[PDB]
Amino acid sequence: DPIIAKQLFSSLFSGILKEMDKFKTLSEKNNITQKLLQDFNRFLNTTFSFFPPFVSCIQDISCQHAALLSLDPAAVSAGCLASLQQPVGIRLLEEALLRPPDVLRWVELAKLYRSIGEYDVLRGIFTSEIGTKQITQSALLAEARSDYSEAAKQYDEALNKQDWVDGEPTEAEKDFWELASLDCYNHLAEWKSLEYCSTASIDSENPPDLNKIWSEPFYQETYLPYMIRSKLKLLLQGEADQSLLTFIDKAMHGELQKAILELHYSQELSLLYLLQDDVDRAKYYIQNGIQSFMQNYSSIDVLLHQSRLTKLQSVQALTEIQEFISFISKQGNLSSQVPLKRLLNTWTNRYPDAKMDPMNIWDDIITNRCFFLSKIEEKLTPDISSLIRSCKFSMKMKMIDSARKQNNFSLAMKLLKELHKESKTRDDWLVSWVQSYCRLSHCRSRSQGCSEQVLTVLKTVSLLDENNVSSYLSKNILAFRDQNILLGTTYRIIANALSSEPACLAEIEEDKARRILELDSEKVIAGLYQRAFQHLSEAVQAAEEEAAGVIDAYMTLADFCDQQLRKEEEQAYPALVVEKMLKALKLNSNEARLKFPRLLQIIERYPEETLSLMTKEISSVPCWQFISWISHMVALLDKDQAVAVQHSVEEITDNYPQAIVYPFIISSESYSFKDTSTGHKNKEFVARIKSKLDQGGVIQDFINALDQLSNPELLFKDWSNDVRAELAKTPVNKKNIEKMYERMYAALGDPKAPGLGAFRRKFIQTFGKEFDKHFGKGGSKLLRMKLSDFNDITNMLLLKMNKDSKPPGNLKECSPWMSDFKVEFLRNELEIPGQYDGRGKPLPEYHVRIAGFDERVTVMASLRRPKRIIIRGHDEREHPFLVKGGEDLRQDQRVEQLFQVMNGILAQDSACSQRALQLRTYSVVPMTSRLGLIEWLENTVTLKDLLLNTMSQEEKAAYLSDPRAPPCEYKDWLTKMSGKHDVGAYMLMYKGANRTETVTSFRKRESKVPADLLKRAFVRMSTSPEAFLALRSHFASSHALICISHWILGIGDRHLNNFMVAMETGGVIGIDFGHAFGSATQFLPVPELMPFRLTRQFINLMLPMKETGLMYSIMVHALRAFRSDPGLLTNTMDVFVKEPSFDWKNFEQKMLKKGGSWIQEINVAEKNWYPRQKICYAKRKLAGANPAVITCDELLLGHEKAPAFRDYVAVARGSKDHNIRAQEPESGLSEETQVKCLMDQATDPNILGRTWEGWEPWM
Repeated sequence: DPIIAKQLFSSLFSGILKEMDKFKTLSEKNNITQKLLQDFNRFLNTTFSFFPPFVSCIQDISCQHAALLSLDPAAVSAGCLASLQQPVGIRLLEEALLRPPDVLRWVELAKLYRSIGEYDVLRGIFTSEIGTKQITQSALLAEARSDYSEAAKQYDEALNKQDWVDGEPTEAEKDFWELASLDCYNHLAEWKSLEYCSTASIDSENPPDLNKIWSEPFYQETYLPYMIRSKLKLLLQGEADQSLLTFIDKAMHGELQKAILELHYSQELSLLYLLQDDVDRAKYYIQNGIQSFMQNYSSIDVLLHQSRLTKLQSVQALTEIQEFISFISKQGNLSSQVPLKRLLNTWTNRYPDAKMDPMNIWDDIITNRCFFLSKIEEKLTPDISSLIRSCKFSMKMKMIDSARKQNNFSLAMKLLKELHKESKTRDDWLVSWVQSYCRLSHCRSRSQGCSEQVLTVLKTVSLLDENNVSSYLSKNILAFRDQNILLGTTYRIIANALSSEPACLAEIEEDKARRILELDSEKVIAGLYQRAFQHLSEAVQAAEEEAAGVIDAYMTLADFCDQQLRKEEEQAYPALVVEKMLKALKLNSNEARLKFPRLLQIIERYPEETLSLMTKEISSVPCWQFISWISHMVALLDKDQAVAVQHSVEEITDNYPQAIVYPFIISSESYSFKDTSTGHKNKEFVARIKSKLDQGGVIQDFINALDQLSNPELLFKDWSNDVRAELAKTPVNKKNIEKMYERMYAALGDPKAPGLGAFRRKFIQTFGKEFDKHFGKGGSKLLRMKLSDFNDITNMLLLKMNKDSKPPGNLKECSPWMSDFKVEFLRNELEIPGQYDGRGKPLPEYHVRIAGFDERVTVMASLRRPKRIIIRGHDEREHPFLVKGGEDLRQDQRVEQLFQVMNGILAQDSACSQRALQLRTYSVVPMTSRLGLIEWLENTVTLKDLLLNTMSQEEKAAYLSDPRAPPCEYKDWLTKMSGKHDVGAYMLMYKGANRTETVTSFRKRESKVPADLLKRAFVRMSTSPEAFLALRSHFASSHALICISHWILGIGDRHLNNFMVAMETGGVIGIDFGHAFGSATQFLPVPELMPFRLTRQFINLMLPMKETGLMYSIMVHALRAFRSDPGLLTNTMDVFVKEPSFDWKNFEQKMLKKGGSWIQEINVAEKNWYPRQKICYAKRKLAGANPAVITCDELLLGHEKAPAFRDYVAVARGSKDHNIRAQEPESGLSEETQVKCLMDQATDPNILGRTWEGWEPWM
């Protein structure tokens, strides 16, 4: 076995070199390591058969020793690029670039990263702080998008330049320009500019190639593959030009020129000898190629994917060569065309996969097949001259349809202009031609600015409305649906283009303005919207004669009319949206399942008609597609338009009586119906479902038993604050105190009031048996007290009720209903919650039932002190859940539902699905008010505990027990800067230290922690350099995703225990959304001014690069996908304004008096003032806003009339000398500039030097 030989040799070598360091003192071992370094250089420079577990064998033992690290940047790259072992060479060069710029290694590392895609990391490489020119970054930007015709232009316009008055463009960068221009000419089909550029650098005046490539082994590893590839791919058609066969013949006389060919090529050789009309040598060469594929593919390592994919992507060309050899040899399949038709019918169904195979593979297979067909047309001499062209046309058009999807517009355009001379012969060819043209133009003009984006979609007008209907569009129906849905999008593009910069773009033309006018500054928009509406309506008037082919024709017209209505907000369109969306929701479609609050808002905003239209369409829909919006519908089951919701709530309550149970109790806690004729039907309907649910009370005892184990002090503080915020301000509210005292009367009253309604605790039977000598005075005077002045009498008893308590109950006998749960009868086993996640038929038989609880309940040491229970399933498996005492967990549910909408909109965007970006969520149920459950996560650990267990024993001891530690140094700095030990020092410190004091102390506090903690934690558990590059990249991508997604809905308090890392995949999980919109910079005493957490460890993980290559392009991609359609998240955000939670009402009174924002009307509560303001703030920062403008706006709304307020606005705005966020406009920003100033605000020592001490900004 080769692989265990590689692992045994690489273990034994390292073992001997690590054991020799006892004796053999320091003057001899230096010479030993120098000789070993020269031997390894000799191996890498003289090898010619790049065997993978030998090439990647010496680079694993060299990159671990400090003496062999300076090995050979020019041979390492050329070996790893050819043996496909690139994650070992990347780690070798990145360990060399640690420990004048090192432009050689900085160019070879870029050449290793460029070969496997990975254009994200190539932004933190090519800067001007390593002496590289600025023609490299501008040319890599045109290759990060598939635009290999401007980069191949401005590489040629940078090679032959002699001015260079900044320095000198060194020879390593010129080798990089030559290699990258070679690949950019390779990615197209220019087979003259790859031939001349490859045979015009070794000799002059028509080079012979005959021995010039075989000397000086740098001109052989680079200039030979492109020479033979360009010459062969030009040989496979056209004229003779006999100059490669003679080179092969005079090369094969040697030995090292004979075992370098036919070991690395074999396939170009087989094609070259098939070109010479002999099949016998090609048989030997293709058998050699098959054996070479097998011996190479069985040798590259196990956990090294995409090398296996790029090696497996050649088997179709190999076996098509073998099938042509086997077809042409026999005689029974060369007389009759019956085995020919089976070949032409099996060729047109064996394409490679579109969107997943690069265009060199498609070019290989298509040119091979046309060469084979041209040979078979002569060898099969006994209408047959048409059935091959009808195969070649439909083989090239699929290649075009895959070149369009990968943004190869410059490659697809020449294929269109070559497939045009013989397209007008028949009739069903032209429609596919013009539709490929029109889809190419619509895909191409998504990036141009204006006035040329108008011009290309104006050019694809005159051919879409050609004759084209000579019994074809009337007869066929797909060719009639597709031209209508294309001609709708053309006019939509024009009329949306002339509506941002209206006047000038209709003026910068000479005849195209008249051509647009034949289809004043408002007729040319309204008459084009009408022409869009006609061609989008025909696409469903003529497509109801037949899924996934009518869902697009529905949802196109639905989204166009919905955006037109949202533009009218600032005919029968609100009627036309609802039925065309519900007909596509009836068929299975996830893109219409998330557009439900748009319907439930258009019904509320347009109720004069279309409210009867929702009834007949919601009547016949399978009622498992609303289990996402059950909490969205049970809040509409209090107010008007409850019809067309009532039927679906009744159906779900009938046939799924476990999904809608728990969202019904929270809405039944507070309804307060009206007094009309409909207001009585609403009460009888809610009373019918209240009688129908709970099936005899198996749910209510579960909810009560999970209520009766929490600490009573939390509900005690709830009662105390609810009476203090209702009596001690003004006694005008009638019956409210005597109504809110009933819960205090029921629970924690006389010790039998819980004993008669529920089960007696083992802890309340000690608590209420002691708190009755203090409850006698309550039963005397506090029943009708109405004094409203004294609260110290409550203060002394709440301070005395925290001494003789024990919040551990120490077993599950503290709530003796689950310890004696003991199911024995079919009493509707109650199906452990948090299931029915969204879509599909739920299949409720596979769902886990509750069959008991454990005796070990534990307590988490947070503020509100939640508990954790271990509930056992019926199949004997534990489930950990987290019960919370008395907080309304509906904001957590709403933001996790928002995360579900977020990673539903991520998977539709094409650029993010290739990176596989998904937010990882978890389940939360608000059972009743002041009671919920949270799914505890297994196999994870907190980020702070990972960083606190990665250190050494001398590190944590001198980090926690040191007077100069960054914990104590920040406290001493705050004492010195202000004068006081408590809070208020944060107020006076803004009026204390200036800018150039905070930074100079922050670097001293920051450079006292170790700098390699995430790298140590990721190298302790990776076991391979091919896996380190996977784990660290996955960690960085997941953290970039949650950093950009915790800002749109503005989440604060991102401290060091809100991040969970999975110890089996290396990915970050964000939790604990207590502050969800801007409420850490608005209601906290000392504010927070950063948008997310990007501290020193997250940027020190990515050395020798920094956080501008990988943690930048992920944020650009995710935020561009969010700002693709901005309507979805703001439409989901209206459940806050429909049924507002208590957390948006306990501070609404605080903003009512001690706050700001008097520009808007404050007389209306929770319909226009609070949640409409949070929605308009998120809509502003989703339409493009400065991240320092939103912070000072939220700081003006909540922190005005402060002592240090202008200091707050001065800190969080910029400085115009260090910060890019001060040199930008306040609004109307762009995407990359917005994320640039966004990442500028996060890492700022003028911000991070002055924050709250528990956020820990130094680590």
